[PDB]
Amino acid sequence: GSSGSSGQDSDSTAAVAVLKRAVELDAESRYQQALVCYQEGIDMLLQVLKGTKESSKRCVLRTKISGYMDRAENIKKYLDQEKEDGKSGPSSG
Repeated sequence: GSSGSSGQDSDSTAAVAVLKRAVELDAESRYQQALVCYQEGIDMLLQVLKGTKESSKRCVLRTKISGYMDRAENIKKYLDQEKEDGKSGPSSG
């Protein structure tokens, strides 16, 4: 190929991007964003893996998905609590 961000497009691709972006957000402390992103990819990968006979790819994939699921969770689990933690509104929330 050639060093240049122009091409590269596919199904799982979107996941690669979404996933990538997620990481960033995660590093930006924007878990609320890195979460969905992470989920957006996982969901995408899931379908990818589902359609992956490769005994290897599956490993990697399954390793990526899950690897992106744990984080997402930890986040969500932290987001759900961070939500109510808000302790700021008209009444409850």
